[PDB]
Amino acid sequence: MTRVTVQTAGVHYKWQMPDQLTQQLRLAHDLREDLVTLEYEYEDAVKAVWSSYPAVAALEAQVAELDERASELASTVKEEKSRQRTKRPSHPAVAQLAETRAQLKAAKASRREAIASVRDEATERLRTISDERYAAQKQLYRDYCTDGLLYWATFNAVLDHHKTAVKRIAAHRKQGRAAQLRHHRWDGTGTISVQLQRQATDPARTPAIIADADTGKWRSSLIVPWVNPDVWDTMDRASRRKAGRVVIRMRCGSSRNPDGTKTSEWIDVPVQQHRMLPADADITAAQLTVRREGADLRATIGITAKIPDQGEVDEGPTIAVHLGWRSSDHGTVVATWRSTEPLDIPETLRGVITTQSAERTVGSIVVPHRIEQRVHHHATVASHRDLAVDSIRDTLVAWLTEHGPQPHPYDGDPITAASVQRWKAPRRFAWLALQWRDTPPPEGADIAETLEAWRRADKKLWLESEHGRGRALRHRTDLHRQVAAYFAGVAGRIVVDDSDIAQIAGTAKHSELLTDVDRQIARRRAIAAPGMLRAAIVAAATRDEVPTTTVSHTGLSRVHAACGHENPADDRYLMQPVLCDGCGRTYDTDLSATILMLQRASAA
RNA sequence: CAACGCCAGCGCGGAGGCGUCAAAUCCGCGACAGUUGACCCAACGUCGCCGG
DNA sequence: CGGCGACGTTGGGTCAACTGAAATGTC
DNA sequence: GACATTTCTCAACAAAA
Repeated sequence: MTRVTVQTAGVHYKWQMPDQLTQQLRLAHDLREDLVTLEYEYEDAVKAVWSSYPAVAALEAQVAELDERASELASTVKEEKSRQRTKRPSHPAVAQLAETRAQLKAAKASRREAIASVRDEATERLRTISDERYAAQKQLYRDYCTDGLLYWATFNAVLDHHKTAVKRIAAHRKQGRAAQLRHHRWDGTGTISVQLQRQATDPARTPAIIADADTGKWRSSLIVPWVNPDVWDTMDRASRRKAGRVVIRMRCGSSRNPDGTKTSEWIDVPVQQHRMLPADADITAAQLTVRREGADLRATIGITAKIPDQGEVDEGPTIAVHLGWRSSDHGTVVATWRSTEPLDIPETLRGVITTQSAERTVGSIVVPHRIEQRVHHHATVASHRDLAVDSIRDTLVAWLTEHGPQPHPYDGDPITAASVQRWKAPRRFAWLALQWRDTPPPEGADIAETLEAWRRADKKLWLESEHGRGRALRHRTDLHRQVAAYFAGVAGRIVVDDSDIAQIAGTAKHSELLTDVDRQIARRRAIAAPGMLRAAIVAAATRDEVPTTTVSHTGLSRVHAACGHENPADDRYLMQPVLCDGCGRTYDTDLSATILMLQRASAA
């Protein structure tokens, strides 16, 4: 009942998404954008109420002056970086910018302290602004739900997700980091929701109750076919394939009657099921998420449920997994592991999980070299796509300047040689090619033929690139989850450090390395995705109730476990092995990190 | 011709098809907790500065 | 040609909050 | 009255540009 899971079923690809589903997705999108605009108009009001007090106004003026000076100096140092191919300008502007940034930071802290001091005096005004936002959200509910064909479950899902997002943005900006809500362009993707409410004195929302299409207490919302997993797992793969092809009925939301009223509307999505929830689970909700890859729009419906815990374990080795992104002969070495007891690696994972020695107590995890090649092919083909888009932009501009401006078929802004010359995305060229293939403009036959030829070629290349790279990335994640499943299956405890890979990626610009080498390293880290491997290991260990421990990452790479000495940062950590200063031994950083990891785990 | 992508969730492997205004599904194995937003990075195209 | 940077578009990698039900007003 | 929908809200403090 603590442990939440999500059972995902994959909607049939031949399913033509009904107009109701797309209208609901668009309503959810528009609602999110309206909430974003409400947040912008709330931040403006709160900034104004802060600026009302004169002390904060003076501090903000000082901050603005320092901002202007710092912007000038930063432009200067960027110019110097361009002039001196060094990434470290060596100009007086560098020290000037450092001092100006420190003074600006102190000014911002002074303003923040003044705000904190004056907060209690402005408590009523802040409360009123918050009340205005909340009442605007209630009116948004009435606009979209009471009168607006958006199912209240989708509205509540979007509003709860947005409120969580604004809470996390406020928390991020409490720590002093850039964080602000952004808009997104409608893409045909999104999610709709159904909340199954269980009041007091109601039966548990078990899969058998939900599957009961005739008398189930939640027929009006959701109907998910269900086989008992005891029966389900026994049968063949083909039998499960055929028996999982079932329709799920969701409550999509209202539709507008010609008389001006609403009529409830359900969708019957034909989904392929592969796995069933436990008969003890409480089905909390359901979501139909529409995602896009290439030109293709796919859909998956996930039934969220709460499962009881099956009891912790205490029989197995302790395993320490230390993350990395070192290139190697066989592939990126994502992580190195070491165990207190020897491990028998399954033959299917022989390449992926490698052991250094016959003791088999220490080894590494290797992303295959083929995944890297299959991801690099995407860049190879995006080169062709963008060259082709540039060529068709040239042709369109040439034809337009020969034959003058052409009226838009139905677009508000007429297409002209200038606007086409300023078009960037291939979306616009595809849209024009579609609009013109049917109804070419005056003397537009040749240009429409070329436009459609380009759009055919580009769509083919787009599908191939996006699908190839997506399949390669999901193969990588499949390998990550195979490794995580193995470890959570054998391990009695799993040791992971709390090393924020997000910070590692962000601060890589200060690497004192050539930016090309920084970009090679960051591309490798992205392709191997160590943070995904660690998250998978932690998740698999949590599901199987295998205990996990987190050790501080401070000193893991520098400190030599045998030496006990923290080597300096310029000890050639990029290459291996690294020479310890304390004893002059060429120790390996990965093995030492794992050893200190196990030590710090046991000490805790 | 191949390669690449698609063909009842996802990945790997095999058979048979389709070439995007398309098609067609079938079989074995493994894993599977997902939605959101924020941030960062990368790729690609065009360009600028400096240097060989 | 390579080092440094701008612009724009497109998409992925990391980290984390969350996964509810009482009250109310209909048919 | 059994069922579907409305409702509830705790809060500031962001960076390069």
